[PDB]
Formats: sequence, structure tokens, C-alpha cells
Amino acid sequence: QGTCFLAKENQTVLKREGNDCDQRYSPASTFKIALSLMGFDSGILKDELHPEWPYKKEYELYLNVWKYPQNPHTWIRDSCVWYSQALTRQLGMKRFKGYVDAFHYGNQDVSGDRGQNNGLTHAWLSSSLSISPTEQIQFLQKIIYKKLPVSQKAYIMTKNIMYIQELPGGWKLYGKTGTGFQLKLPLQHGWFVGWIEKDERVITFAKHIADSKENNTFASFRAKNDALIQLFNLINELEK
Amino acid sequence: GTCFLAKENQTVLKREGNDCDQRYSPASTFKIALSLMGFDSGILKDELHPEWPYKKEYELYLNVWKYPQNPHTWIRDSCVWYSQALTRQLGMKRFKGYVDAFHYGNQDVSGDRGQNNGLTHAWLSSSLSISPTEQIQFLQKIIYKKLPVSQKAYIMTKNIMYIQELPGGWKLYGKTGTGFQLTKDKSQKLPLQHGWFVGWIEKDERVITFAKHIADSKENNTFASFRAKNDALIQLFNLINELEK
Repeated sequence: QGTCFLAKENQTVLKREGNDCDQRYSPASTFKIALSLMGFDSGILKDELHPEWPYKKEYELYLNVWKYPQNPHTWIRDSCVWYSQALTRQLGMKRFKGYVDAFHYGNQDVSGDRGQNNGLTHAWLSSSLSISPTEQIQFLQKIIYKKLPVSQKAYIMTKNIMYIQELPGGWKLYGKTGTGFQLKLPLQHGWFVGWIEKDERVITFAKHIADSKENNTFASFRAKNDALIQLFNLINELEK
Repeated sequence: GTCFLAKENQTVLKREGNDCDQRYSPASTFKIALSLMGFDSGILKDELHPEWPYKKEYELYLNVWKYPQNPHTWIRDSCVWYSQALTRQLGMKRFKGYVDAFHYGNQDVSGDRGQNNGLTHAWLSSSLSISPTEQIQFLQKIIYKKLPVSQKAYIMTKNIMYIQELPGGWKLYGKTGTGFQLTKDKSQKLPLQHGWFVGWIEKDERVITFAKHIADSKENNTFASFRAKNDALIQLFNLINELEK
């Protein structure tokens, strides 16, 4: 149990709610933000629609939207994990670890699960890699202010495929959900992280929730839903 | 009580809850109907025109309403004063004509009891009421072009109601709205919210209209519009998973 909502504009913390803002958790599918940067920077990923890769082993697909061909745009939209894993297999562990350290991403632990030698494709899936809400903000701001050693194309294409919608006031919303499992019934924890931008202003945010009990719905969706209310409220205060 | 309806062409894919035939004020979901009237009448020109300025006589329930508004921002910001500036320009003869021709709910634009304000208040916790089932009926008339409006009215309304792309490539169009449940003769508002999220999702040639409504039995710590949309988005995701089998 415990939540966090952080919102930060440049060096200014505008909102800090909840008790968990310095607790590290697995990033789950929010790690696709970092994978996008690696994919476009390495040249494995080309643009919003290329490359398109086909699905394999459909019997292990728990969401029907994953059973179609995927490209970087659909990858983020559908949160398609198998596309992430095909990408890291192409990158290889050396380059994968190189990017994780260059991004100073959370605890930077890509060793994976014990007895599995599966860090390359599982480090971010309720496993070794762990990041706090404060550390999500730190990473996202390095994207926003282009402080990372990656190409201009990596920044632009990552931004393009993270776009979600326009919020009141014209604040454009970019971000990513992710659900992980706390380590019997499944105890979820959920993220929604990203930023909103209007004119020359960018506000980075991170929302996390940790369930104490099994739940009817994906924790990421509840985190996103709560976060959007908190962002609506913040925008109203900002526009006074 | 709640309702969730989803309909693809003539197929009712989902009908959940017990409140699907009870009429409620449309609140800001009525902006969908106003959009069609605005573009058909020519008062609204395109997604960015006309731009109208805020005036201090308008009430600022949201600070984003203090900036100039056009059809795009009107929907995005749910700007009530822009709606009222539009209906004042339309006038009652045109307004009533569209409401009746659209067969919109109870078609009652008489306004607040005793106030002669139907033109600017009928849809705001007031005389006009529509059920979730009737919202689907109205939305289907937009999708299949059964309304007496121009081709441009349909296209521009769709353009400004766009929200986002959902998993599977389903594009989401829609609008929230919150009102206050009324006493028996509508002489007073009660502190009981009710909230809507209605619209449609579209992929290739498929369109599924939907309507979500929630009626509170007691005061609530969260704005009803947000709860209705948040619940509806989860239910649409689950529906999309079925559709994509």
C-alpha cells in the first residue's frame, strides 16, 4: 500500500502527494520509454511506422491486440511486450547495459531473475530493475531537456510515439502506463509517467500506486485515471 | 444506478446496469448536439473559427475558460460560456427546431422553472433530459447520417470530438458531462451528482457507439464526469479485447 504523485516543472516541484515518492518499484511497461530511445538511437527502430515485425507464439499472448503485426507506434499504444523483447534481443546485453548506465536509469540492475539468465528480456518485468517516482522524473527530464547521449531522431520519434491526447488549456499529454507485480494472489502495482507541454512549458509527472489486495482492474489504468484528475486540477491552478 | 451501452451498427454488444432507460440532464454531453447545430447553421465555421473572447460577465468555473475559445477548445475545455454564446446567436426558433428534429430526449427546452432561460440553460441540470438508450439513438444518427444537417456539420463535429487512439487502433470520440439530480418538479437541485461519458470508437469501417452514466445516491469526493469516463475507458478496453479476437 502507498501512492505517489509528483509533478515538476524544470527545477520546481509543483506537487508531491503520497508516501512512496522515494520507493523504488519495477518500471514494468514504463520501461518502453527507455527502450524507445535505445531503439531509435541504435538504428534498430526507424520511424513511427517502421520496422513492422510479425507476432510469433500467439498461444502465450494474453491480450488480443498483441496478436497483430507491430511497429513503434502500435508498440507503445498496445504496450506490446513481445516487441520490446524482440528489440532487446537485437540490441544485445552489452549495448542494453550501456544504455541503461548512460541513462542512469533507477538502480541500473539488468541482471534479471535468479536462475534464469533472462536480464536482456525480463529485467524490467517485476525483476531486478527498479526505479522510484523521483527517479522517473529525473529520467524523463533528461529526455525533455535532451541531456542524454542519443540522436535527435531518438528524441523526436520517442516523443512522437508517446503522444496521447490534448488536455484542457492545450496541454499536450505524453506518457506511458505500466503494471508490475509485488513479490497466493497477484498484488499489482501501477505506473503512469510522462509530461504535459504547452508553448514553452513542460511539466514532468509520475504517478504510482501499490495495491494491498487483489484488484478487479489493471493497476496502471487506475494510476493513469487518478493521475489525469490530478493533472486536470494542477492545470486549473496553473492557469489562474 | 449506472448504465453502460455499446452498439455496433444494429448490434447491442453491451448493456450493463439498471439505469439505461432513465432520463437525466445531458449536461455537457449536449455540446455534441450544439456542435451539429453550430456548423449546420454556419455560426461555427471550422475547428478554429470563430474565436470568441472571454468576458468577465461569464462565470469562470475553470480557469482555462478565461482564454479565447474556438470550436476546438470549446470541446477540449468543455467551455460552457461558448455554448451559451452559440445558442444566443442561434436563437430559440433555430434551437427548438434542431432539438425537435434531432428527437433529443424529452425535447424540453423550457429551461429552469420560472426563469425564461431555456435558450442558455435547458441542458444544464434543467428541463432537458435524455436516457442512455436515447443517447445511443442520437449518436447512431450522427454515425449513419440520419440527421437534417450538412455534410460539413458531420465532419467538423467529428473533428472536434476526437480524443485519442486506443489499443488496437480504435479512435475515440466523445464528451463527458456532469449535472445535479433535481427535486421532483425540478424546482431545486440536490447535492447528488450524475455523470456521463458518451461517444464512439472507430476502426476502419467499424463504429461502436457507447454511453456510460452514473447516478450517485450520496455526495461524492470525485467529479462524476471523471468517474464515468474512467470506468468507461476500462470497459471499452475490455470490449476492444473481445472485438480483436
